[PDB]
Amino acid sequence: GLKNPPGPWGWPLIGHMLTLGKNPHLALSRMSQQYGDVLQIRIGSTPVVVLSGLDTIRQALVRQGDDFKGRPDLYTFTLISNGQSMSFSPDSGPVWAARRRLAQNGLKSFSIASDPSCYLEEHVSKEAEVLISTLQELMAGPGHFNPYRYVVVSVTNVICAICFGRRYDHNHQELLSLVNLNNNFGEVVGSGNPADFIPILRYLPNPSLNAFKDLNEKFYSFMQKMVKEHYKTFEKGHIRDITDSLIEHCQEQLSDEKIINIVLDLFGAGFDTVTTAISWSLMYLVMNPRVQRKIQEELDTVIGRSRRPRLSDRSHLPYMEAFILETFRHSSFVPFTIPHSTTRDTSLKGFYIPKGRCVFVNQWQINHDQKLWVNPSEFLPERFLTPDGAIDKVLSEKVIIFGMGKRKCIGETIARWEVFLFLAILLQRVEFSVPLGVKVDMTPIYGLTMKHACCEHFQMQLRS
Ligand code: HEM
Ligand SMILES: Cn1ncc(NC(=O)c2nc(-c3c(F)cccc3F)sc2N)c1N1CC[C@@H](N)[C@H](F)CC1
Repeated sequence: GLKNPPGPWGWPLIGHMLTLGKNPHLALSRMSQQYGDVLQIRIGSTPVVVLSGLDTIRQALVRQGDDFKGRPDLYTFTLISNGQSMSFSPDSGPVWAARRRLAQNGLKSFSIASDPSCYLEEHVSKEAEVLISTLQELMAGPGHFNPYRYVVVSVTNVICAICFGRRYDHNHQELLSLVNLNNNFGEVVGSGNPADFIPILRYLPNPSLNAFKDLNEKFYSFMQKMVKEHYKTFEKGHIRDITDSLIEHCQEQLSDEKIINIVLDLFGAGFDTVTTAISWSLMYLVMNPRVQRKIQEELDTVIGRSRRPRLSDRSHLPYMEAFILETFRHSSFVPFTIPHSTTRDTSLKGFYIPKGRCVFVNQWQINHDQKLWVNPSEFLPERFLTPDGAIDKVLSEKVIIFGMGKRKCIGETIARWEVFLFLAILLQRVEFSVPLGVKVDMTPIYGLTMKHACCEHFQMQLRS
């Protein structure tokens, strides 16, 4: 038959906003244990459908994805990339698909293809060596360092080369104001931002929204700066990065602006996400050092100690694909996808969802469903390993964090390689640790990309 999505009772004026609280991915998980995979809330006057459960989500984003491929018109998204973002604008028709395919292409052309030896491979090692040299310096003087300030540059340098052909040192000024001065949570985009549903909070004293409205103007400046320095030195046959790749196309509807700001779409996604991933990894390595050995033990068995890991080795290091798989899962640092929206009156598991309905996708619920994982709160990479030491290719596919369907991540490949290549080169020549007896807050901080309370105590050691 056909029924309306269930849900709990919400306040008439504000809705369930007082129930979501500060960690919606948790609040909405406990709901899904009561109302299931399809449930309905209201934030202010706007109703929202929260999709949970692995198979329920697969049914909507992939099989019926053409019905769920849209984005709601939220206030915060109008501020990103001049309200014309490929990823966040309400545009989802042909105009958008054209921009995605140009994005996937510019990546495959300056990320995967060979360098006249892989593009991504050459860069990651480039900044990995630098990163190591740079961390040694802090062990010399201060003795202790915060791993984030330096990982973010080293990560940013990579995505920044694939896009603008430039690299910046770890103590630059313009870049730390760009990708690090923010040193905040990233929450005004995290699904459930009250300003998107309570119109008044946009005009009231809101510094988080002022630090955010400003950080975007700064980002959109760095784009124009590079687009011009690239058009000042542009050769119609010699393409040097995704930036050049886009310019070349503006010559061949699609405003010149909706094509160029795409390189910003890759750049803002790149540095933010992969950085967090590597940061969390260090936090785990430092917290549970058995995994620090069992991941080194593999690294000294497959390849040696007089060999820098190449990108061809990710296949034959299963314990590391496990650690990656677990760090993605246990943290689930992308707990919600970017909110979706129904493109037409559709149905899911017997429920009616009308056209235009804001929908949340609770990736955090899948990665911590006790129905699937035995002990979801424990960090145990060993849960992905078959009795013969290999990766269980059906459970690794149940770790959801890049999305599904027509809107999934276009840099999943590049994120998985980059996160494995960065980790390999370090730990082979490095023993991260933290002195016993200090506070390390492993608690996550809600946001689009969840972060952690920065830690200034890490100590890198050179191996035997
Ligand atoms: C661990 C790292 C990463 C994670 C967890 C991640 C996750 C995601 C998620 C959950 C979405 C949206 C899902 C949805 O809309 O339903 C997304 C979209 C996107 N991602 Fe990533 N991503 C990562 C790295 C990257 C990288 C390295 C790039 C590019 C260099 C990238 C580029 C994009 C873009 C352009 C979109 C927009 C999707 C669209 O507009 O259709 N991501 N990513
Ligand atoms: C392409 N692109 N250009 C600009 C962005 N935005 C930011 O980096 C960003 N800064 C944020 C922030 C902050 F730094 C400090 C204080 C408060 C804040 F709110 S919140 C957010 N989203 C993006 N993406 C985001 C990452 C990825 N996961 C997406 F899926 C796709 C693209």
